Amino acid sequence: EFNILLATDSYKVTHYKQYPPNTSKVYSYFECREKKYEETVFYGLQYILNKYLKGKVVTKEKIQEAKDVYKEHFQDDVFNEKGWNYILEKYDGHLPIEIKAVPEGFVIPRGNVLFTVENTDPECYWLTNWIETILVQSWYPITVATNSREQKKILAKYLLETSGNLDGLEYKLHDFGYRGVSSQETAGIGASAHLVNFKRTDTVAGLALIKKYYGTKDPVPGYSVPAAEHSTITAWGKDHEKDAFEHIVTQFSSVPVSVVSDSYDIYNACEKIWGEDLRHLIVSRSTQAPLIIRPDSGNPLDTVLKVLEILGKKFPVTENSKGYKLLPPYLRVIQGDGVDINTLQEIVEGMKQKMWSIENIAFGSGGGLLQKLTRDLLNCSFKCSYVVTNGLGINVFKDPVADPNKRSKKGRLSLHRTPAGNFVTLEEGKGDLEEYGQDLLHTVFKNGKVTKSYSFDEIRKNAQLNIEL
Amino acid sequence: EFNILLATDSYKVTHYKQYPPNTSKVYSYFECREKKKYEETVFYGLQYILNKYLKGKVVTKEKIQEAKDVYKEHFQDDVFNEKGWNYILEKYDGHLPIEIKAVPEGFVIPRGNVLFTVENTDPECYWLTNWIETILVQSWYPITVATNSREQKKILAKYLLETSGNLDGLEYKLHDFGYRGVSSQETAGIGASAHLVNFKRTDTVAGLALIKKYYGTKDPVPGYSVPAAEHSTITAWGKDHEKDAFEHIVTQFSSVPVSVVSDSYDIYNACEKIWGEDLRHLIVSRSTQAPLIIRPDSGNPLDTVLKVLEILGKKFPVTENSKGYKLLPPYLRVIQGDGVDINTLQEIVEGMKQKMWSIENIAFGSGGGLLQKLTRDLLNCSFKCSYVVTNGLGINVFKDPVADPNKRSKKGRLSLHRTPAGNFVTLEEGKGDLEEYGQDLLHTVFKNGKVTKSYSFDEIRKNAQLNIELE
Repeated sequence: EFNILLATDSYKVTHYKQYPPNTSKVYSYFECREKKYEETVFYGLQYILNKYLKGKVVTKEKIQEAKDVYKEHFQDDVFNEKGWNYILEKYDGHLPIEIKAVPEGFVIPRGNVLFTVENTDPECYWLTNWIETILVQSWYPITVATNSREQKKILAKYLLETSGNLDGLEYKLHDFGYRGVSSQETAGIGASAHLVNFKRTDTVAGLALIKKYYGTKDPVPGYSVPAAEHSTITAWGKDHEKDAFEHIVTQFSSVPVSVVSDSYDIYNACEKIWGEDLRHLIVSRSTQAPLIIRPDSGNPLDTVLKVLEILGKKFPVTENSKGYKLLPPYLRVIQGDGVDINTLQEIVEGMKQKMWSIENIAFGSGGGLLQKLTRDLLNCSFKCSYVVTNGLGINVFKDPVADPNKRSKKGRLSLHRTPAGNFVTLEEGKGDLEEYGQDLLHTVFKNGKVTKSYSFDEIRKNAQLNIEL
Repeated sequence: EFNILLATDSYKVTHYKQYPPNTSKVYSYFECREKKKYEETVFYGLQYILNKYLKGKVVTKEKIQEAKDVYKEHFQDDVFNEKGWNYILEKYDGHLPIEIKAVPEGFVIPRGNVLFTVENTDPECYWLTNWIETILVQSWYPITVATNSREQKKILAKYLLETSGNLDGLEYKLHDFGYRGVSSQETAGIGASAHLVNFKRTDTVAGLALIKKYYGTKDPVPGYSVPAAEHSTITAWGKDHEKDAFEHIVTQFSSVPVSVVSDSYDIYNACEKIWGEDLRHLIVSRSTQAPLIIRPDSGNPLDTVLKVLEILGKKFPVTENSKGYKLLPPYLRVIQGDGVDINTLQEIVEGMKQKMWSIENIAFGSGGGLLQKLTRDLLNCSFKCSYVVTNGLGINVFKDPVADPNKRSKKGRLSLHRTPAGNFVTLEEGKGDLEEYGQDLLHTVFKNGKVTKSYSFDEIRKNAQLNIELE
């Protein structure tokens, strides 16, 4: 069972002894610090609040467990047993913490306050930063959602330019990341974050998380389609690749089906097997049930371009209203190898230069979508900005001489709309001067209760692209 | 509750309809594929997965119906092998009819070798071997963390040996700071445990419980920490009271090691004037078992470490050790815990050696670099089908993409052996059966729902030792 007393960085166990004597309040905030990625999608805090922070999170057993572990871990007795007991006895184990946050799905420029944390009981001054570690992990869903959305911007731009519209945009980036992430829990969180922007996923874990923690009007937030993997082709034997293809497309004759075509020779598969031997099984398919040819090796751009050129000569290609080449509607391509935001950009621009519509293509991304991301990408950071000691409030901050980029904000913070309709973060409690209207943060957690929440539908609406709006 | 029927890549739900008819066996294997450096990998983490997710009654009526309901909406189609899953439930009381054989955990194996294999034990369950690919492949993560951590240990060992003449304290020189920088609580536990294969310092507490539950140590705990400040415990005193914060903290922790972050405003002022003059009397009186550990946390990591040492070396009594390298007094040490990964670690210790500073003086903290900035393609961790039986005939299968020879996979039934020179070789096409290469190093670790062989965390550590530690 999860124990919040054991879910922090070890050194934080010793911090209650380090703050100034008679400190009654510790107030801290999270931002994606300013230094590509000029704006971030706020997503994921609600999951953390519900799964880990709400309700009775302290018991006698959990306190004893943490005491016993930390005694051995530090080779010394430094654990604040009394402080945790206070929370157990006074609040029935509910955390005396208040969290204010921007609404989930909101798209906010870097360097703005996204959420704040403060203790609601003076005895629990130490609790604010105890939970830094668990709250800071919000960096991951924020970062997946943001990087996913930046890829949606690229796709929308090139789809609009080559086809004249955005039809199918939300199906153009398919999460293949389940095997390439670091755990089952990460799989669910990361997939859910991708689904803020798109509707295609093979990472099943994301569905249950969304259903449990957020909710959608639709039965599921994300979809997949039948597809082969290398084993369902190669198992037929090296001389029987054609037999494999035929069986598979016949088994899935009236739904879309993706068939990995590079087990031995992608160019042969496209030109000779699909393009000649099995062509009669492709040209007979429904617009609602295309074959999706899937290359999976080689230089992604060169391979996509060559596959398209091959198919373009074996199948009837049309020219859309924008002047770009379009495969017949029973035939599409998916590139699911080596795709990240950079190579995605390179492929669509390369297609555009060769006059191929982005209609023709979809992308699968795994490690690039859900794993190859760190807290440094958006400088996701949690810092103390305000304390009260001896009944006096002090605005606090860091400002390292050798890195002004690491300077933190001072005092009590609030988020506001500017006269031009942008966001601004006011420091030093200046939000109280009421020169900038109401604070846009909302209380989302207070004294063990989740006080405000968002459906996955409203998160999606908040996260929409300008061009979509 | 966890449902194994919902723990695969979506497309795998459709694969039972795609294999050749009359297929009774699907046999697959995992390797860290060679790539035309990380030449050897630590095999670690499978036991966690076997116990947490694969063993026992993992199929129930309710889990089957749950999966059916989800996949109906997810695919907008009824494709789902309910009969296949029902069979496992009825015939095996929901235990997976799978055999997994694996190299012992902790083993250090060169790239391009079989590390584990997977096959179905019942012909009806040919589809199940690759169903569980997704969950098993996630073993890439503890493998890669353990491997990358160990490679950093090699660098530390080489430089510690060169600059000091021994390896004392080597296991305490890389401290896991990664808890907040990983993607989830579960990941934190797994990654932290992987680091602890090589080292003993961690703030990622989640790793301890995982190890205790799934592996076990003779010692009460596998990993340790020491009291340390963060910026909040310094800055809360106010900008003009950094010295008061330092004093309060070192006095609170006067008899144990304590790390104090010293760059809140001006790291160089802090070292030279605050530690080096104002509070010097509190530092020089400390025990060798309770040093002050000064922590810079910003600026160019190499440049800053060198300047911190230069400053401290002129405020404190420095000795020259038997190797000719400078050494701070035993009550004073430094930890660089910002921007550390395997590359910057190498650059720092090399820069230190150039400036004649012993590696004894320094320790490292690594967070994102240690537990998060790693992917499955770092070691090309990969799971492929190499053997099937169709119509009673075994056939050796593989992929071999024309444009990428590096993605070619192995053929047939596999086994891992010692070579005459003591190295490793993976035999293909069932050639291990010729018995020309002594015993298969793969052991059955899972069979029909039961974990059949387990390793303690102590055995794993012994297996993962550096050669230099052995010598």
